Amino acid sequence: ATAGTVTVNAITSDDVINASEAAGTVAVSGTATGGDIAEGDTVTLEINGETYTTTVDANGEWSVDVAGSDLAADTAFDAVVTSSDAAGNTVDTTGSSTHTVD
Ligand SMILES: [Ca+2]
Ligand SMILES: [Ca+2]
Ligand SMILES: [Ca+2]
Ligand SMILES: [Ca+2]
Ligand SMILES: [Ca+2]
Ligand SMILES: [Ca+2]
Ligand SMILES: [Ca+2]
Repeated sequence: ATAGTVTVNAITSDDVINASEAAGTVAVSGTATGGDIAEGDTVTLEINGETYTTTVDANGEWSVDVAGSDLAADTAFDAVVTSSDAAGNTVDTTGSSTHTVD
């Protein structure tokens, strides 16, 4: 199974968590394409110790709702996509993210 490419978009529009954003939910999004990445593959983010999970959509994108407070506590994390090939061999693809907190 071949790793693709995973990217994480800016954490909110300016890549900064402010006090309002920390108080609520924030959608963390990104892409997952290439290699053996497919729709339905799991996307795992560990943020401030909490594991957040979604799946890759039909267009190579993903989004997961995260506690803003977790993002205010943890300024760097990976998104890890687990994929399989046609024989069931598995592979993880990792993309990294950083942000700041106001
Ligand atoms: Ca912001
Ligand atoms: Ca944990
Ligand atoms: Ca971290
Ligand atoms: Ca597959
Ligand atoms: Ca960033
Ligand atoms: Ca500040
Ligand atoms: Ca400020």
